[PDB]
Amino acid sequence: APQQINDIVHRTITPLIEQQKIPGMAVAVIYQGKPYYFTWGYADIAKKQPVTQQTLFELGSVSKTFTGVLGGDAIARGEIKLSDPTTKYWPELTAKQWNGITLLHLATYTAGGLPLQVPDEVKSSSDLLRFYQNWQPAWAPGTQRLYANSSIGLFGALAVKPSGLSFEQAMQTRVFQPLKLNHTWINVPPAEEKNYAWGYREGKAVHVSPGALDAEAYGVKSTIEDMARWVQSNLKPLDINEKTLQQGIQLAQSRYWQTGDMYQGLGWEMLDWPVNPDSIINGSDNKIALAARPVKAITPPTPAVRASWVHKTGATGGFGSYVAFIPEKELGIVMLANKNYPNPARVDAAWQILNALQ
Ligand SMILES: *[B]([O])([O])[C]([N]C(=O)[C]C1=[C][C]=[C]S1)C1=[C]C(/[C]=[C]/C([O])=O)=[C][C]=[C]1
Repeated sequence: APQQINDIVHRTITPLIEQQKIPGMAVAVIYQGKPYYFTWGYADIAKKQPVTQQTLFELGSVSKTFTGVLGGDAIARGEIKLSDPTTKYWPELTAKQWNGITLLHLATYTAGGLPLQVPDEVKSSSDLLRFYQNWQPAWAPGTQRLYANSSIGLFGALAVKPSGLSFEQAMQTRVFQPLKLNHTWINVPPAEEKNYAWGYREGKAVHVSPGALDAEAYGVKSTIEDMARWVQSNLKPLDINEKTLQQGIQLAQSRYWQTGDMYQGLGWEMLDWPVNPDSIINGSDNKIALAARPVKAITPPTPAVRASWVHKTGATGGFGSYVAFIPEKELGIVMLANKNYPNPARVDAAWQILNALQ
């Protein structure tokens, strides 16, 4: 790496790892569209396995960006429309609260207060149907944003229905394979387990548990190298040769709703660049990020704005991840850690690094 990149990264991350007690971390900086990698510490404390460029981390909700792009690709293929009623793809959702709830609302957390988590007791396809049938919206559709796995999770399940493929196969075939994300997995194969970091929660080694709509909302595992490649693909979709995929990436960065100075895309969230660091830093904090907030519709949605800080935080019980990029500066960052540490600390470090290089 250029010594400038080396120095800001180390000067920023070293203190972060110390303060937050992070066992292991990988960082990629995308600078003028070239990746630079950094790693520290342990993928597996017990077995003394270091973090490397090949280590798999749980992305947690950064997975929503893949779901949003896969959904965008389905739109581009003419398979679904964001204006379609939810019931078009799940006619068994007959409870009348679903009248007027579209794929758009599901994708963008504006259905009317779908819950943050799908309950644990929901397992089968029939459990899930009952869950959404019984759900009572707090609000009319398209009025309030409440970040929710059960909202975008369902968008992901329904978006792949016309394709005939499982969500995993659609993702593999239409997103991972075309982008050469060859070490990115919904289900980690046995052959790759050697590279799968442990998460650490209270110093216990943990991996994410199976859950309804897990793949769609929080179930991708990836390497810093693949995640650098994901960032490059989203920074410059016009370099992508697969037409519907290029378009899908563009659709996931359109601005559908605004709350405060934040705009909701499909999985990605966006602010105008230059951003006020306090606005993203404090904004990443969980009970701003996870709070009920009125939304203003963007009618019609603004296509991907190049001068944006585009980002997503993600967590599992044992991992904390963050991705942020600025299309107009060909600049981006990925931070993957096997501890779930506070979001503001993530955005703060990312901001310090990208501002220095911008
Ligand atoms: B995201 O990342 O946003 C998501 N994820 C999930 O769900 C996964 C998991 C499992 C276990 C735990 S997590 C979410 C997250 C949250 C939170 C976080 C913290 O706390 O950190 C919530 C919701 C969703």
